[PDB]
Amino acid sequence: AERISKQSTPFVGAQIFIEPGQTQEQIEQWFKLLAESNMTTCRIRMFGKYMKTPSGTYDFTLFDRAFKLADKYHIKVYATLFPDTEFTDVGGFKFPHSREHQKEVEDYIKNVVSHFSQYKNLAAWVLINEPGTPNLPFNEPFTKERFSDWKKEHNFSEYNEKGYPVLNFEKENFIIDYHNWYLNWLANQVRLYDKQHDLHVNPHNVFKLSGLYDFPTWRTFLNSLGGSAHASWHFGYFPRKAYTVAMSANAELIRSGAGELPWLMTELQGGNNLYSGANPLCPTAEEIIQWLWINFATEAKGGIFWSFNARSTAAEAGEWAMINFKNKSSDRLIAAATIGKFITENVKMMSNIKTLNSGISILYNHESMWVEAAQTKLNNGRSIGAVMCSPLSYFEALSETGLQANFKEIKEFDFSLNDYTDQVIILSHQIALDNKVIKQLESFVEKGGTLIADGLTGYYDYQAHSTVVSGFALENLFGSYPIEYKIKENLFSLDFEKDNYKLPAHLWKGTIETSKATPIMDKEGECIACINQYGKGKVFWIPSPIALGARESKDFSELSKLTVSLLPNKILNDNPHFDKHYKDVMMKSFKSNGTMYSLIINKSASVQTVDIVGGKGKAFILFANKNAHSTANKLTISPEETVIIKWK
Amino acid sequence: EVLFQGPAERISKQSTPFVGAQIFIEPGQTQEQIEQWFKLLAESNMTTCRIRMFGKYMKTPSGTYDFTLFDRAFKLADKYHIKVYATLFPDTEFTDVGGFKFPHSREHQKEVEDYIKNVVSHFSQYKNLAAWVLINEPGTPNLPFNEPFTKERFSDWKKEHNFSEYNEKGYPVLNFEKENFIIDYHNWYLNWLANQVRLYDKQHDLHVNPHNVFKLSGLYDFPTWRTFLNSLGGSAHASWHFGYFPRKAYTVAMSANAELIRSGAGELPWLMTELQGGNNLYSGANPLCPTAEEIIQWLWINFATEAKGGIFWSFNARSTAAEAGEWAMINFKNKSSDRLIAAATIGKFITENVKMMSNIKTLNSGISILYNHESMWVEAAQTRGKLNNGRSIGAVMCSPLSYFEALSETGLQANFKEIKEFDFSLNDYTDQVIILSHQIALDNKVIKQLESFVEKGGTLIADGLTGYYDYQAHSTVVSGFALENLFGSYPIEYKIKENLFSLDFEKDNYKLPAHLWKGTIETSKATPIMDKEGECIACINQYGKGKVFWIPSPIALGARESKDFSELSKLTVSLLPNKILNDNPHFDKHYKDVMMKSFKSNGTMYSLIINKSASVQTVDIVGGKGKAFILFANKNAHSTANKLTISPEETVIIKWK
Amino acid sequence: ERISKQSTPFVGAQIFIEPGQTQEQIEQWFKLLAESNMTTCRIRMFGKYMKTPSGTYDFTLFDRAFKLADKYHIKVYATLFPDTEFTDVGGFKFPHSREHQKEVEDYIKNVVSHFSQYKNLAAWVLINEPGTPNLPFNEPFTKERFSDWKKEHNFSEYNEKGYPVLNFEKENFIIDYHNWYLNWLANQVRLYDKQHDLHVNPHNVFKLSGLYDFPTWRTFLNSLGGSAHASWHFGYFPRKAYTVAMSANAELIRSGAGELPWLMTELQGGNNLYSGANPLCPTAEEIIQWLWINFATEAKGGIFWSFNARSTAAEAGEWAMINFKNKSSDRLIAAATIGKFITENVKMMSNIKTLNSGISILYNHESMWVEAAQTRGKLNNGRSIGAVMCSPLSYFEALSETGLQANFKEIKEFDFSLNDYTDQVIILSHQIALDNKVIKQLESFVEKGGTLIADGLTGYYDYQAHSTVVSGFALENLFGSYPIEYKIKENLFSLDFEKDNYKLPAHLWKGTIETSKATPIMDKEGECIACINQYGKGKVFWIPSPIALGARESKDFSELSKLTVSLLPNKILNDNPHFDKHYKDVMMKSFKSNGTMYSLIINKSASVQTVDIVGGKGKAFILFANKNAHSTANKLTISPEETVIIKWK
Ligand SMILES: *[C@H]1O[C@H](CO)[C@@H](O)[C@H](O)[C@@H]1F
Ligand SMILES: *[C@H]1O[C@H](CO)[C@@H](O)[C@H](O)[C@@H]1F
Ligand SMILES: *[C@H]1O[C@H](CO)[C@@H](O)[C@H](O)[C@@H]1F
Ligand SMILES: [Cl-]
Ligand SMILES: [Cl-]
Ligand SMILES: [Cl-]
Repeated sequence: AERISKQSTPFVGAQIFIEPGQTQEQIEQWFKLLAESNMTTCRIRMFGKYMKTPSGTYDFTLFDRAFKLADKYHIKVYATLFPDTEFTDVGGFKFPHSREHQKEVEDYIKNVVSHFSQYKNLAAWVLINEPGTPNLPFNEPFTKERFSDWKKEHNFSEYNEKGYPVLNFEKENFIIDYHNWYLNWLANQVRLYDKQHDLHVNPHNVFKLSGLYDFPTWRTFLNSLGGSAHASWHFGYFPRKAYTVAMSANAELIRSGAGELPWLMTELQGGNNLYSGANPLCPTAEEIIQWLWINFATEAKGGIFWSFNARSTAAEAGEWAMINFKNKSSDRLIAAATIGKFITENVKMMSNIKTLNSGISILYNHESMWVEAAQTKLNNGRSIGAVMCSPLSYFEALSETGLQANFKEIKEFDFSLNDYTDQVIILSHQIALDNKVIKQLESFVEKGGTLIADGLTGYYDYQAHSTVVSGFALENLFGSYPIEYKIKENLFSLDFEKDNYKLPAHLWKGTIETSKATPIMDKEGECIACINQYGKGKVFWIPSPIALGARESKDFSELSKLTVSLLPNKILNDNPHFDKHYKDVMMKSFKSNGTMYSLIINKSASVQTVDIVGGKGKAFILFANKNAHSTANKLTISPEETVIIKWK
Repeated sequence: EVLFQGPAERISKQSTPFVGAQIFIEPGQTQEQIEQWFKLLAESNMTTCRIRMFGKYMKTPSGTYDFTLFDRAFKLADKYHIKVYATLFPDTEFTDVGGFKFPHSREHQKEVEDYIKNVVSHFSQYKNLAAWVLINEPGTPNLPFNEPFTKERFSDWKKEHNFSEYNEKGYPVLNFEKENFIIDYHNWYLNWLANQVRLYDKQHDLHVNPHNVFKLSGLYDFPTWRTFLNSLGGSAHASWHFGYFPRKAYTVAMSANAELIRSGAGELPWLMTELQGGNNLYSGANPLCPTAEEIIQWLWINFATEAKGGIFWSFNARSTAAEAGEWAMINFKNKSSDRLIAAATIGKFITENVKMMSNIKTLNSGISILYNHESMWVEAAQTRGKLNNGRSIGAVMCSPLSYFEALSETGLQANFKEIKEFDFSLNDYTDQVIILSHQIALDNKVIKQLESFVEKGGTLIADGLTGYYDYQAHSTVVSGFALENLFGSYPIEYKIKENLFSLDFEKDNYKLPAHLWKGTIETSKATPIMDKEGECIACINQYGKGKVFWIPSPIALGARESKDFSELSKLTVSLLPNKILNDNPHFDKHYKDVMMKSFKSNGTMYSLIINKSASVQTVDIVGGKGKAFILFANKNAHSTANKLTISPEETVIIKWK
Repeated sequence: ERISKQSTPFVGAQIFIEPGQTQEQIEQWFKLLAESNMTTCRIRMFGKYMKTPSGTYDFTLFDRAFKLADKYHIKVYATLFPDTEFTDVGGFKFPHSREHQKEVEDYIKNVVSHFSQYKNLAAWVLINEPGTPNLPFNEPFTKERFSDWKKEHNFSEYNEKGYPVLNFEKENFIIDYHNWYLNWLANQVRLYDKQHDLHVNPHNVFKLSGLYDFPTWRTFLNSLGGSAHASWHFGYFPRKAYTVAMSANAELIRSGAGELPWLMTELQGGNNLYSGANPLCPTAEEIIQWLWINFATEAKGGIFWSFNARSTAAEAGEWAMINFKNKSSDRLIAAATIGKFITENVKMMSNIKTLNSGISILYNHESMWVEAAQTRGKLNNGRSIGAVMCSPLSYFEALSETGLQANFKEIKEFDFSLNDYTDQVIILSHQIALDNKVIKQLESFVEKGGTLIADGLTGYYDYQAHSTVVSGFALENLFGSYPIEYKIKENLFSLDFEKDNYKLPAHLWKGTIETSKATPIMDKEGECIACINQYGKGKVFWIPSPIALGARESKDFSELSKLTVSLLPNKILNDNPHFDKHYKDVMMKSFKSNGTMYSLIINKSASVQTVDIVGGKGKAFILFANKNAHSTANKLTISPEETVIIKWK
């Protein structure tokens, strides 16, 4: 069996939804049209409920029929392990209920994997669909016992080294280790019966659930990392006109989690919300093309849509499907097919995509989210999600300048190199940093790194103890000390001395006293920011939330201008970007075998002319779904259009 | 039925209608206050009261019953020739405003048995007793599945009912065990109360007042209730039950609430047991003090819809805690508010026109707006309990209510019926119309009935997600569309849009407001209708002698969300059989915030007209026969030919000569 | 020294002591506190930070703080605060169990025996922020105490006349349980220390006043405290009226205190980051406003929470008057100007007495209890919890914008036993519950010359939620009239009087009446909406529409001000300094010290205002002004956010 690699040819595919009641004729209609739509791959939920007989023995007939029809039309299968559960459980249970239930799951895996491993068209086991839940069942006897056990193996003091009170976040650290444990245990159960096939898993709702996910530990037992990125469930932090930015960030976040492993998007929205979804929609054809290009330009090795055909009963009946109710192509499948086709006509290019790293990394950490949950309310600086919305705003501001940026958990960043010249780290409202990471940040800047920090970055440590109160742990690196935070309106202006910038800011104004660092003053004569030279590199610190400020004002233009002014000149010379900020336009570049490309998407209401500067060579338009044209390096791109430029 | 009836009134479809009010009896009241109430009730041309027979105010420490407090009230009613609707109301907490809806326990069921034995044995002996109300406001949004009696009755119910997790074809299903149990449990307890009363009194009418009917209709099997009731009641409180409407459309609300009870009643007569008589202070969801104009509107709408009475809550007020000095028609000196003076003008009109008011029959246009329990049950499962709109609880009722409103503003009667209350057994349905507006659940059995109805000449109008699911929440739209035969077409996609969008038709530049979802179809036998974008959005199928119009976008919820039913009125009129518009009086065109409904009495035709607009309106009435003569008008309306000039808030009855 | 109504007032602040802090940091705090003209601190005596594994007490951490306070001549309010979870910010309000009650006995014995020995100890705070909306009826100690309470109290389900009743067992138990536990704490302290003042700080008083029997508390306290935090307690007001809020909060505690002196134990000293319901950072201008409003209302001190901040979790680096380098914020520099003014005017500031206009705005527990039962717990407005307090607070605001003092009292804190009430005024604004006993006291008050103003649903119910309006109006005698109807209307409507003199905003309900002895007042629509009754030497004005809630909802108190002034005895307007007319967002309140009269004026508007002060005697001289106010004759020109003290010569 073919193992996936960073050189595999990317695929477009879709969920094939198998339940009892379906006829051989309907199932074949689906696989035939899937193959005709230039799709290579399906995913199939291996429902234990539809394989278990009254007596307890397994009947594989319903799924044999589907696997055999996939094989006939040369379609390879991602098979999701999905034990018996309530019919009304849409997404599946995330952990065993009990020791008795764990044994039902052991028996389920033995039966399913032993049988279905024999099909030559099996491409992967999905160990579990959508691992992680906001609310873990601490009520249930299995989780209660595993948390009790976990606490006895971990010693915690109620005070720190200096004698101050601390929080230890026993619950949050247990939850990380419990996810690590059960996914590793599922991988091991599969490996008892099949060592030949790729192990995959699709983390979801990542801008809220990232605090459950230790992606570096997962790399030890996975072959590839998946994701669900549903416009209707996961992008609540954005308007629809910025789902481009949402999909870009979601992709960057999984890519970072994947590390040395290849990644793909296991779940994209293929169809209409009727009664389902939190932010319901029907993706436009234009949106299908945007989502596929953003994923592939971000190194994705596939895009699987949920779903090809629809469920028939209760939750989500006749929703999410790419085919209409006569089993023919919606404009969404016609659009997905144009991308399948582009791939088979440009195999060498699409098989070898590497993101063009600007060298900008936007870092988030679990501990900032844990501390925020303890200090806060659901809306905003004083609510759950500011610690993610803040980095997402820098991310958006850089997208509207046409620059790539990574989006990583801080443990996924490599702090071991000897040189970080022309590398940039943005810590936007990462309210919790400990001594160990401050040393890594000290090392990074010393060796040439640029560090940009805003909002309440470093206010607390990993124990929710504030060094701002006891003795500021970042005084050395920042070359300055915080004085006050004063709360203001939801939205206020930081007006810099000599009219250099008027910056939107959210909720709190910070004042500092500089020691080694160069002060920056506002028109009111207060010190609001500084630049510290620290070894070969530099630090820009502005302890007002200017990122949440741009988000709340719905204008990222001033955050874009400031951030560009702080970037090493090498980033702007070597990477294609926009001559200035463009509201609701995105660009992201990539390489394949030494050739550079640029993805451009216009999400504005009007035709835009973007001046692309930096990079090398003449823009040739390789892909454009609404007849964009270029004069020199000025691209004229229509609303909702996706453009790939090949630089010659 | 006549030896068993003896001297007691059997109410009938020929009974003389009454106006009446709740007389609120609690300890502390004096003989002088109680008499003041009954005296003024009689002087206000009211013939009837209702009295909550509080077990709490009759039970003694020892357990024996003391009837003194209620004897005093019944005797004073009899003195002023006032007949009593007596509500069975066992002992409960003082703070329990509406009363418990089911027994708590087997022990509690026996307290209720003993309560009924004592109260009915005693009070059946008064000659002025007109009716037993078996229970006040049967049904609750939230049933007590916690309590041991309900838990045991649901357990028992499930053991007597076998359900498969799959249908005939092999597909997964929901069975709605909870919802079907709740129907059968209401049927059971009301029937059991009726049987307890019948052990001791076979002479008097059994009555019950279902409430909040636009939300609670999925608890109510009215056809089964007919087996043990003599009349069907209702509560229709402007402050509790009309949340789906603004105040200026409480006319439409009261009209639909009346049509809904009338349909439930079938061969039984009905009356409105509970109307709002007075002011909300701290109580009510949408608080108000009814205007005099509103009291007259509500009474005429009910009588014109075959009601045999209107009982106001309340004549006098409660004195302590919940609703103290609220709801009363008398002021705090025990004299007439403008609300009682208004109610009295209607009592008087009745006693001066007895033959006419005793024989009212609604003039059926032949238009029937049908709802079903199962559409409400499936909606509750799909929306998972959101509360605002297509994607929330109540779209399945608001959609039919929009058609109903649009027909009211055209001056046409329409029935409002649960699908099981419609008669599908006739051989001819020429010039009959069925509207299925967003009835999202239809099974095979009912599709056959609809096929039969259209075949034999019926017109079927369907919009929104009608027929998307079956009674098991399985969607035939996905597996094989069960309505393909009747509609002569198949659905293609639903695409969600804004809260409010426009359906722009290919021809005549013509525009429908629509809510939430755009539906597209492929026609086989039916004639397609296309939009400007070249997609098929509606069709007309000729099926036997009758026709089907299908438009799977919600155009009814579309009119409701846009607060304009003018285009829904014009479209619906254009689909109607010509016979309906020739034989029934209606408006020459749509009139915003005006309502008309016609009725007959012994071969003479009448029309009720109410202006809820801000300005004097001149309505041209066409259809029917003869000269409009103004029989009733509370603000000096005049008519030149068939053009009525009617003032804001005015109620007019026209007699056709 | 024991506190008295002649004690010199102090400015002070919480000193927050927890493990981890160094001797050098603690000293920096006390040194700067002394340099900021502050004489006093409060210290939470955390049981958690004194208990050893073995169970014995180690006093080291607090010895260090007490000794450093003594070095800088700073006296200590010591809050009893037994062992509790680190995450419990405000502390438990009652013992969890009989076993827990014994841990608290042992805690008090150890802490009081030890710390009573320091010469700089000024007071024991028996418990921080007594009172909780929701009591732990779950927990075995409270369950047993409520069971016991019910067995000692017999209630009938009916009244004397035979009518059903509510008895409010829960609400009356809660009063008696607060009385009991605070008295029990006072007695435990007195086993070991009879030499030091006992203090307690009630909080969120506009919501929690129904938990507080202040007259009973006087029996065992030496002084009454209060928390009045802008970020937690002033939800019924916008920020531009926190002046009015602090004024009413002060009047409410002063009234509770009676013959006892009072002080504000907890004021907001600093910034909300993640904490607070209505978050802010007090301006320097706001610090000065709050201190002057409290002292002008007889406060003997203002203690800010906090001098220095907590370091971990809840409120870490929040609330502090010092910045993160341990130097003065503009808030501490402002507080210091007031400490300094005191030490330079000791005779004046030591003897402040409020100048009683004679206007008393009365609220009662029972109106709040009945409202909670009738609204069934809606939270927005006449049909929601808080109307019974918002209504009196609106009269209070309207009188503030006229420059008149008013008392704000629970009805049991008003003295009904005098023989003369000439030129005294009582306002009952939407006090929906009055019993026969209090109606007799009101009858007596008016007979003997009192003016009674009543609006909204005053007297609609009795203390058992029985409505005499329905059964036989208990206020017919005093009002000389009977209610006819209440009709619900819009949120906001206009009562337009027959005479073209008053158009009054009104909320929710229109009341109509029939007059017998009283003189009717008609509206343009011909309905009787109000009356004046002459009753003995005094008068009653009744208008049963809510005109106070009406002003609040319309954000205009100008018409309520003009009407109320027109009803006042001439003597109040001649003897008390007030404004020539209503001024939106300006407040004045006068006070005396040893026969000299003063006036506090605060401008909360966006612009310079010129207020004509009339009434009183003599020449306005500016004694205090933080933004160069001037007066020409009796016309004060006062800048936005400015606080002015006038000395009348
Ligand atoms: C991902 O999301 C889709 C859309 O709700 C689900 O149907 C699948 O179960 C999976 F959970
Ligand atoms: C109908 O509604 C009235 C008015 O609220 C209630 O008071 C009665 O109990 C009856 F339920
Ligand atoms: C008064 O207020 C402060 C601020 O929230 C609290 O920290 C203290 O515990 C006291 F409750
Ligand atoms: Cl799956
Ligand atoms: Cl009743
Ligand atoms: Cl304290």
